[PDB]
Amino acid sequence: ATVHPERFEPLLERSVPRIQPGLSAVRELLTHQPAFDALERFSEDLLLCIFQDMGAFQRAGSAESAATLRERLGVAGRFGRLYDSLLAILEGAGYLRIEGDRLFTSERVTPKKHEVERRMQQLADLPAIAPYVRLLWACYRRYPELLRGQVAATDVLFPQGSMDLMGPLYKGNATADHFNELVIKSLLVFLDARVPHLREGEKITILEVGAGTGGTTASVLEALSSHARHLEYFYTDISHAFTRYGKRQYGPRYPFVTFQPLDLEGDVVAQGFSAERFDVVLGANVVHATKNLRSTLQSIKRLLKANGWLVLNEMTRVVHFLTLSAGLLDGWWLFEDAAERMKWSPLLSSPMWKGLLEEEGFRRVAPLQHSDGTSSWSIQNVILAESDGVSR
Repeated sequence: ATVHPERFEPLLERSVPRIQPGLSAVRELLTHQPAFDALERFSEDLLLCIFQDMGAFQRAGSAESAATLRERLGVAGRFGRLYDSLLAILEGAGYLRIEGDRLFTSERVTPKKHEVERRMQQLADLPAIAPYVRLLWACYRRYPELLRGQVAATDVLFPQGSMDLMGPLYKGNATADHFNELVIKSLLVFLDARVPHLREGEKITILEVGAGTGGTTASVLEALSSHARHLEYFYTDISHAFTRYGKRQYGPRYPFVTFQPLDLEGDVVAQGFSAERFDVVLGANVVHATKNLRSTLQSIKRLLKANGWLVLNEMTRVVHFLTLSAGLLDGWWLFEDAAERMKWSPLLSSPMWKGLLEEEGFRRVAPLQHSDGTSSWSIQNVILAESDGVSR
């Protein structure tokens, strides 16, 4: 075990209240819950429609073998577990009764084709959910191909290589922007606390993991750019291509950024990153894409200074929207530690992230609060955690 020296005092406890959104912001986010509830129900209905388009579950009172059907529909081997999850979504919606391998269509099963297309248009008229509706509809149109593995998921989710569908998901809609802003706020609160105590020429070093094509990184770098003189920011991704394209896009305007590949599942020092180099590690919707979460967290602890922060932006409920979309991608199914995750997912709820990060030796672990009486936002959260400086 490696124990880093403590080079500055713990600062997370007194920072959490400066980041925690107030009631008015929380209420404003919660105005979007009826739309996201309707998105969930729509996903159920859309899913029934996808099976019907493939010649399954067209009528109430019919029985199938799950195992036989999978084979008959042509589901790709790498989608076995997605397929089981899709059956349970139908079961939870009241469309299937499931008894072991036996599937029975219920009375709620009717022809969904026309209904779902009308519902799609209605839900597309709600801005907070519109880009999610758009993405599900694009997947819907090609779903039988997707599920049979006859077309790559990235060709549908990134049409003609573009960000036309994914881009609007990650930013420019209310819920994504709320959380994007909470990450930025966290970083600026950190900087405000530390900058005053820096020695001459000393810098604060932030690592972003899984920066991808940098969609959310753009606004981070702009918010940070006034601290440029005491900041180094590492833009990293498993993909060397993605880091190169990020350098092209952002390097000229933000000379404080270093662009370097990083695979946290490998040996971080072998990859050119030293122990206790980083004041902050940021992971925006990517740290869950790993085979072993505990191990990935320990590598983060190796990279972080003692009392350095991990800042996560994570989806914290296995919503049907994600299962249907993100569930088609390898990163969703990479996990080899199912008992640490929510079922049929790589995701953790806020309480699960809190307990796990504590077990791995973070302190002051703070999933931010988004509750107003009996209502609360559980679909997504920003989670802050302070490293104790111990790494296996």
